[PDB]
Amino acid sequence: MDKFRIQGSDKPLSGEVTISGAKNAALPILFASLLAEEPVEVANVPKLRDVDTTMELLKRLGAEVSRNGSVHIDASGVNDFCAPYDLVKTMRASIWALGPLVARFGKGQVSLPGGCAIGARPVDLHIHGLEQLGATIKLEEGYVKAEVDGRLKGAHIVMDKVSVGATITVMCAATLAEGTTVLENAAREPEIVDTANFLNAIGAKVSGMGTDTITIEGVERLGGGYHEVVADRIETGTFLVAAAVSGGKIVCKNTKAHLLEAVLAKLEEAGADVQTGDDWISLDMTGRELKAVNIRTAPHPAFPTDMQAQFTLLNMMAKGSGIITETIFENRFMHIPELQRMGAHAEIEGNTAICGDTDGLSGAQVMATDLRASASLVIAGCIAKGETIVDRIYHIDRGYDKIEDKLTALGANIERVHS
Ligand SMILES: CC(=O)N[C@H]1[C@@H](OP(=O)(O)OP(=O)(O)OC[C@H]2O[C@@H](n3ccc(=O)[nH]c3=O)[C@H](O)[C@@H]2O)O[C@H](CO)[C@@H](O)[C@@H]1O
Ligand SMILES: *[C@H](C)[C@H](O)P(=O)(O)O
Repeated sequence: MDKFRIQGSDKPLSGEVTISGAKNAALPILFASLLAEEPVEVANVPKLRDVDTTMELLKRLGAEVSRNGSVHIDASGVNDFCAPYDLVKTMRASIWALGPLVARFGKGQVSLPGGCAIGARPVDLHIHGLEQLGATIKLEEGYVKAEVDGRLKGAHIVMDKVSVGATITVMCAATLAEGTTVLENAAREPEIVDTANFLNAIGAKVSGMGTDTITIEGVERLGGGYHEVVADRIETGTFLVAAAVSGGKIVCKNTKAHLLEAVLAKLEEAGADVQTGDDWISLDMTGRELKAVNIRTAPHPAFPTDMQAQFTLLNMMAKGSGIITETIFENRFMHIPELQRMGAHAEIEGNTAICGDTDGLSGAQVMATDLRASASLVIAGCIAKGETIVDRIYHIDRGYDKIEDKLTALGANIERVHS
């Protein structure tokens, strides 16, 4: 059990970071490569334990996989169709294997994900999406088992609710169905756009991505090809917040402002000087007062739930109260009790956190529990007085490529410690 040991400072975090490819685009694209009959190259793939878990599932199902800068997949030989209980419990994104397997091979099993602390996370929309495409699905011994006789069939699918995951499941599966799929009330996240762009690079016909209505005209087989994953907008946001809450200046390279306009506008609302270029974003906080903002999480292009913990920290440190309402995962406030151990002030009322003022943080032992809660704990440790120990940081390594190297380059004192 790795830990982060952090020596806090009042010196601003400043300098440059180079942004990695989006975890949340890399993962679905890797599962979508289960559709592909010829070799695939996915470039700009972050080095994350979820990418490792994905590669290990891909290999288990029969694809030949290897990596470094790119990930290389030869899925021609896929010859197994189960995502085991052990693998799904380590990462629920493995649910994405169900769609391509059933659409390509007419059969697939994926363990049904268990409980998650951040809120109810059912997969009813994924199942119902596949049923509308012609799948027969049953639950048996904790397994979602899907079958179709022959090919899936294009259907008009109106999603009950906006879901990123379920959008990816029906979109990817629709690429191999006979005829046309119209997916209505689709999620508009950039990683949906990136996956659809990847499906097109491999021979699919997906249009409307980035809109509330995606059109997929199915083909018999997908080929292979090349695709460079979009930059991680949430890693981008995270470093920009690091700069803002510490009063520093940072340039995030290999990223793009169009992926996080909501976060950028709020960082300006919070008093930061945000500038952008062709593939960079900079924030300057030097000589500027941090003011609290109100935030309401919602689907893209609104402010992202994946930035909410990071902005709870910002508001906590900023002058003023700041109200954060979570409409996506109504219980994603596990970082708050940990931050309160460091002397942060906030009240939690239902799905609303009201962030107070504090004079400053004070290092303590705190525990990572989910990806973004962790990142906010690491950042707080960098700005607290004294030594913070963040335990169970394997959570962070699921979602960030060597965050401690990138923070070190911005002037942080952070050590990865083993046991
Ligand atoms: C691996 C990955 O890409 N994960 C991201 C993805 O997760 P994920 O794809 O699970 O998130 P969804 O957009 O599907 O979920 C949004 C809401 O819809 C609900 N829901 C979802 C599916 C379903 O079948 N039924 C249902 O009720 C969920 O409980 C949640 O409250 O989008 C989230 C919202 O931006 C991000 O926080 C995650 O980092
Ligand atoms: C729900 C279970 C959370 O996302 P995880 O960090 O446990 O995967």
